[PDB]
Amino acid sequence: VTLGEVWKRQLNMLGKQEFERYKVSDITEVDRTAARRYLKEGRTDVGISVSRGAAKIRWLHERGYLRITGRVLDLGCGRGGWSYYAAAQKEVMSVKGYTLGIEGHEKPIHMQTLGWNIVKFKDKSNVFTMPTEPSDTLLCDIGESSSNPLVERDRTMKVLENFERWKHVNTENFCVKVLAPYHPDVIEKLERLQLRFGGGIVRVPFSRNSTHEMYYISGARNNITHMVNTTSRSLLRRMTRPSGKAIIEGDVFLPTGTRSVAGTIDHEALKLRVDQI
Ligand SMILES: Nc1ncnc2c1ncn2[C@@H]1O[C@H](C[C@@H](N)CC[C@H](N)C(=O)O)[C@@H](O)[C@H]1O
Repeated sequence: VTLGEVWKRQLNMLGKQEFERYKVSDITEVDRTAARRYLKEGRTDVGISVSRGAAKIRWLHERGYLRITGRVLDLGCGRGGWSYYAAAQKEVMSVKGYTLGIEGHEKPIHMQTLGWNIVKFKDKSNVFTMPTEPSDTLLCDIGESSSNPLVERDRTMKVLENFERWKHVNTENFCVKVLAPYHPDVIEKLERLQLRFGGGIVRVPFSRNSTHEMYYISGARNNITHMVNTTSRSLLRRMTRPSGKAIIEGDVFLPTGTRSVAGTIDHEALKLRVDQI
């Protein structure tokens, strides 16, 4: 019924070569070659990003869709790509990342990119059921794809409901993955959230054409139905005429080091934190 649902049915009918060509058509992509090398080598002395996901948050932040400041919460942090990016940012004071890190889920990776000392990770943590805590900036990149669009609908709904559960009065800045934005139920939820919290929905150009994912963000106001329909039409237009060519951009490289921005650096506690990771 929706253009998004047409997109998804068509996506899963594409051949091997066709799917691969389509997936990258006209998208933006970071070259991960260097980072992947240092990660297999196991270096912790190079300021690399632990995942391709850091490119998405960098785009949102640099474009001005999201201010990243104060106490940052990262729900579903995985390896920690968004957490480490946030920690490196001038106005950020602390970062707390929570993730499952159980079988078949990514655990947080230890890295020493700038502000690694103000990042705390906790795995074995289900963000849908655990106690909440305040944040000035609330990030959530949760939304696992499925061949069943109704499963994706329900997953997206859960993410948006849990966002509202975590959001505090001071949570002025936010960025929440919307896995399957085109379902009428999801549009309705987002419209109702927007009525209370403002914000808007955006498509990140680093997202592959094989996902309809969009991000509910604090830093822009727009028409939800319009933005979603525009993305559906773009994905369908790219499918009819696939370039097979991505725009390559430089990876998220960060400086390394600790940040002092009340207490002096507790290197003894830091070692133990790193030991546990
Ligand atoms: N209920 C949950 N509680 C905690 N973590 C979850 C939950 N559901 C999914 N996850 C994790 O959410 C993560 C979503 C990832 N896309 C995050 C990537 C991350 N932003 C990065 O840049 O590396 C996965 O690692 C899942 O294991």
